[PDB]
Amino acid sequence: FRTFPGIPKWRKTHLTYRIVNYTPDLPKDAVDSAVEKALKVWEEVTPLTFSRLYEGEADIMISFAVREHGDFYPFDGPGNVLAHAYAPGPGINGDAHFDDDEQWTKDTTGTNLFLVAAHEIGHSLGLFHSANTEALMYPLYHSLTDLTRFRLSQDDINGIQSLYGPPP
Ligand SMILES: [Ca+2]
Ligand SMILES: [Ca+2]
Ligand SMILES: [Ca+2]
Ligand SMILES: [Pt+2]
Ligand SMILES: [Zn+2]
Ligand SMILES: [Zn+2]
Repeated sequence: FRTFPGIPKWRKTHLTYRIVNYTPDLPKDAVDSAVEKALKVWEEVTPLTFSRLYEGEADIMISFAVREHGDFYPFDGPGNVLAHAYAPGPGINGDAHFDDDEQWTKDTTGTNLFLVAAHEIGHSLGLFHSANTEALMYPLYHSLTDLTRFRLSQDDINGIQSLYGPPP
């Protein structure tokens, strides 16, 4: 696994998130579920905990955007870059942006929202890309036969625990 340079990490264990807007691709329920599950994957193996905010500024602001959307890194239309997220810190740091020129799915027929969110949240928490191909943090989007037995790899667990420790 890899962390970001200087090992930027959150310096509190309780983090807030907010879902700023919703893709037309999916029911709102399936967006909330995918995000909740992606946060849970990391919560399970650390002492971090998350709560949703419906107004004000949360640590991890989550949104769907296309092309120019408010930062210096425009999205690129269908395929290729699916989403991007910033390392831990104030303001835009921590935030995760999802390219709505992708077709977001609950399953693996388009681009799976849970899997890409779990990966991007890994960045929001301080993990950079892994060299390990089995790792959630490996760069490459991997459709893969069966999301149902999804497991974070030991590599992902090792990286995130190197930052925040194991559950208490
Ligand atoms: Ca933020
Ligand atoms: Ca794209
Ligand atoms: Ca879309
Ligand atoms: Pt915000
Ligand atoms: Zn962005
Ligand atoms: Zn990545």
